[PDB]
Amino acid sequence: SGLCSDPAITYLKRLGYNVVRLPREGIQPLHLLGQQRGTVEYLGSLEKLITQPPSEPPAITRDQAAAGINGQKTENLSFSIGINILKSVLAQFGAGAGIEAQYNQARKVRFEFSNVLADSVEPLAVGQFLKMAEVDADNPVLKQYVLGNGRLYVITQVIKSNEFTVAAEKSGGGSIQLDVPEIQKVVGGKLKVEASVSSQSTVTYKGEKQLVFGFKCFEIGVKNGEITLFASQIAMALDAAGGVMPSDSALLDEGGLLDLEGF
Repeated sequence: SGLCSDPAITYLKRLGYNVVRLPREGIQPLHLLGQQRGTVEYLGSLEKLITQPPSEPPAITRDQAAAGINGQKTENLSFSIGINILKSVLAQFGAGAGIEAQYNQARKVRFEFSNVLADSVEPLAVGQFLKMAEVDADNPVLKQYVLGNGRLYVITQVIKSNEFTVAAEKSGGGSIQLDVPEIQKVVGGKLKVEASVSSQSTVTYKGEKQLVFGFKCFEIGVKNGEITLFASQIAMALDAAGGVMPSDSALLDEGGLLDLEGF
């Protein structure tokens, strides 16, 4: 935990998204998160709990444009903060190491979102699927979370992109000349590196994978005698709240960026 305040994070959390410290390809709707003693662990597929489905599963709608998130920018980040983000995002795209050496003149870097897509299930359909399941009485997820000391959440929506844009500045805001051919040689062929038509120092990195950088989830528990999906903040079942609002999804790291274990 800790405080990481940024306009881009604030916007995404207001939409209801957890924002992860480390964007990752493997984060999916209908996957489970286990929370115990602070730490959130990525558990994997909902079928670890629902070993025999009661019905067709909630359909996943894929690749919906998120035009409100597109164009969102972070603050102008001090190098120590911004370069660790750039390094780790490029690593997750499979880039070769060494991007920091190409940005050694940068005092500040700012990120811009583009090409953001959402994959989603309908939370109320997940809630129906959960409450109608016949879970085995000895199922390990049931016993450790639903009837145990952990807290379980199910992911209902992810936001992802295969690209991002970095603007860089020198001290005082001075323009910087970046060696784009060298940057390309550093990250390798799995990335396409291109400067902006209007700014030599603004560079877009495009990979071959979609990295999830935010997700919505809802807590699983027991109410009305059944396994229940809850609105966040009496504990209220999601299907009793009146629609599903941005504020109903659970934010697991309210102050900052969410760490995920299990990868």
